[PDB]
Amino acid sequence: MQIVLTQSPSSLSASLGERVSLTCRASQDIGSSLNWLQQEPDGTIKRLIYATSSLDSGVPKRFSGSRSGSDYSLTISSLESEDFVDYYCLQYASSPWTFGGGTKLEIKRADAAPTVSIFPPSSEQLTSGGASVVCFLNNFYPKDINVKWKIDGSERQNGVLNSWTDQDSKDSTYSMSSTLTLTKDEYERHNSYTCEATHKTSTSPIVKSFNR
Amino acid sequence: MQIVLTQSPSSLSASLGERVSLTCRASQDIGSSLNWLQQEPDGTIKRLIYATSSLDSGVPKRFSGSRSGSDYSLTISSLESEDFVDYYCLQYASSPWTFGGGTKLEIKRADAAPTVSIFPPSSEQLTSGGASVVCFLNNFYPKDINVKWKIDGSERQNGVLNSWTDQDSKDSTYSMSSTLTLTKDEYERHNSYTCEATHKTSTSPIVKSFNR
Repeated sequence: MQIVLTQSPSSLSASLGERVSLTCRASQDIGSSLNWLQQEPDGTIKRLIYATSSLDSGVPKRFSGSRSGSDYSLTISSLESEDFVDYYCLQYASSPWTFGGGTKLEIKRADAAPTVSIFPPSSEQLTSGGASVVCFLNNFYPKDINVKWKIDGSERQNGVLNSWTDQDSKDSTYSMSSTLTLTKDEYERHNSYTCEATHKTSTSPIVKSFNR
Repeated sequence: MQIVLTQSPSSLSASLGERVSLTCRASQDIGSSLNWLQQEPDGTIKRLIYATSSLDSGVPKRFSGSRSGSDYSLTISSLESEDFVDYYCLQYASSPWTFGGGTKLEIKRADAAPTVSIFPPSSEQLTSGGASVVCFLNNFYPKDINVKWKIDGSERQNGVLNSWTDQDSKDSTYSMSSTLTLTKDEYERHNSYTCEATHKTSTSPIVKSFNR
């Protein structure tokens, strides 16, 4: 049986100067044999902490590692802007070596509803095969959101491409585009087009629509 | 001894059933103490190979690890669709443990020029926080692309967010949005807005504009 490391939380929202802890629970005893890794935006992975508690050379003092039973914690005493990256626990007590799911440090922000814009497809696009209806969802928080597409009241699930931004460095919000990619034929078959957005900040969905 | 692992190549394009090799050169002797990791797009990390040559339990036979002096190689004999992810070498011969820069496998395809679409901001958007001009660059390959913004012929450098999609599973292309955030005042000061793209597949830059 592979040792499973349950990493808490998956996403952690905090502010500059906050004290935060990442927890990593081992499914079987690994003793002191846990390392803490950091993955930078350039994709590079470093080891911060080894053997549960020990700081690697050059690692800032604000990083510290502890163990409470089968729960291993990385603690950052006072968060800095460089620290809002991905973190992984790694156990090397047993083969195979296994990693936690990871923890993304994210900047905590007041909840924001998305500004929703719906654009019908271009005349240039339309005369060639394709018809893409684009739905913009701008500057919402938190990241968790849902977009439905409706054609003449009826939900359409397929032919939909969703693209998210990372957290905005300026205002700490998320944006996303949903594209309902379609044929010229299909588009002119139906009349009414609606993307509806479901977010924490509204008990009922935000709807944007158009016809011909 | 603090050991540098030089990983080749940084990016690797190949097709289904192709044989590929990753190299990882150690700056100092690490003996057989090198592991090969796989990172899934969701950020999950597995160990495929340990102690240079050994396959971890359940790892497919098409993965193989070898060493030629201080050069350590991961070979995938016949690529499958699940295999087009990130790979890292990891040495544990010396403290601190160090990783290679990484290697992203992508699916090779014919070079594609982006289709450029420009969306002016909504009235709702324009009054409320950011007034966003959005420039879509669709179904281009390779992923590397550069997008400038011009306002009435003058280049705008700040208030621009550039966001990539992962490689499309259907057609192996990349898409990309460039968002020029602007003040309500700034926007209605000027009339002409232009995103201009530099890509391999165009000898000259790709231009989209609109006026008021």
